[PDB]
This record gives sequence, structure tokens and C-alpha cells, in this order.
Amino acid sequence: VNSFSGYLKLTDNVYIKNADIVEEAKKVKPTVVVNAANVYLKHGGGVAGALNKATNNAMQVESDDYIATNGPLKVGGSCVLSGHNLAKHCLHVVGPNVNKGEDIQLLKSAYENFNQHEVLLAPLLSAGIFGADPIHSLRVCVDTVRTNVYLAVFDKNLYDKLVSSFLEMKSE
Ligand SMILES: Nc1ncnc2c1ncn2[C@@H]1O[C@H](COP(=O)(O)OP(=O)(O)OC[C@H]2O[C@@H](O)[C@H](O)[C@@H]2O)[C@@H](O)[C@H]1F
Repeated sequence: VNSFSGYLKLTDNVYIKNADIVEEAKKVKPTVVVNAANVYLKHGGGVAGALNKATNNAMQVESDDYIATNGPLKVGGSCVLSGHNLAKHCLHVVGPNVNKGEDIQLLKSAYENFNQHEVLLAPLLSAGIFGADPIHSLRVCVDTVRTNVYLAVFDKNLYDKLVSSFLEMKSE
């Protein structure tokens, strides 16, 4: 468990890899895989749908049970559900949907949830369907997270641009 391999280390606690989060989950067997969710735990495109599909939809049924009991999450909030076959647990975190003008400042709140967990395999919250700049998502992660976060970026082109943007931002 937690056998992460082939990451580039950006800070003492932030690692990045050009990889699909589901395939990493299957290789690594993490204690915590992070889902970039919405407040209803309705897993659409993006990481949520990729993770959900890999669980043969058990993730969405569990989420439906969670929501029926406790109601929707808040933006910036989270909940720990089961990791099924991918991880021990899945951290479901709701970043701001900047497409709907939700407060980008809640991206910081979202990443805070990471600090409740020694080690996580995570994507870049709000960076796809929710419309945030991926560079900005990385900046907020490295600035907010103090635990060990292994970031999976599947698109090689985004990953190269993200590394070169981080080198610039760290050196100023
Ligand atoms: N298989 C994969 N492995 C690794 N990285 C992947 C990936 N698939 C995508 N990414 C990238 O991960 C980041 C997060 O992007 P999104 O997955 O779209 O989450 P976001 O917070 O923007 O929106 C949440 C909403 O999306 C709905 O799925 C969810 O239910 C909610 O309504 C982006 O850089 C993607 F490019």
C-alpha cells in the first residue's frame, strides 16, 4: 500500500506525475484517493466519472446512499467514503465551479481537506469541468497542503506546461 513510484518532487510534500489517476490507484493501492466532486456526489465526466466507472458504479450507489442520509456537501467541503477496489478510502472534495462564478477562494478550503490525511493520491481540483486555471490549482495545492500529495496529471502536454509554470513560480 502507498507504493508511489516515478513522481517528480516539487516540494517536500508535493509530487507530480504524468499518469491517469485510476491506473495509479490500481498500481499504488493508496490509503486515500481524492475525487474532484460536486456537492451532490453525482459523478459526471472528469475524475469522478473515471473513478466511478472503475468501481463498476459502486461509487455512485454509495454516494447516493451518503447523500440520502446527510444531504449535499458544501462547496469547499468533503466527505470520506469507501475506496472500493481503487483505494482504502475516497476523499470526495468539492472545489469551486468557477464556470458558475462560485468563489475561487473556496479552492483553498477544498485543498485544506487534504491536511486530514497523511498521504493522498489526488488530481487538480476545479481544473477541468469546473473551469479553474490548472496552474492556479497547482499553486493553491502546494501553498495549502502540508501532507504528502501525489498529483496525477494524465495529459502529458498539460503536465509539461504545469512543470514549466511551477519552475517559473518557485523561482520568481
Ligand atoms: N482520469 C484522470 N486522471 C487524472 N486527471 C484527470 C483525469 N480526468 C480528468 N483529469 C484532470 O483532473 C483535473 C480535475 O478536473 P475534473 O475531473 O473535471 O474535476 P473538476 O473539479 O474540474 O469538476 C468537478 C466536476 O467534474 C465532474 O466529473 C464531477 O462530478 C464534478 O461535477 C483536471 O485537470 C482534469 F484534466
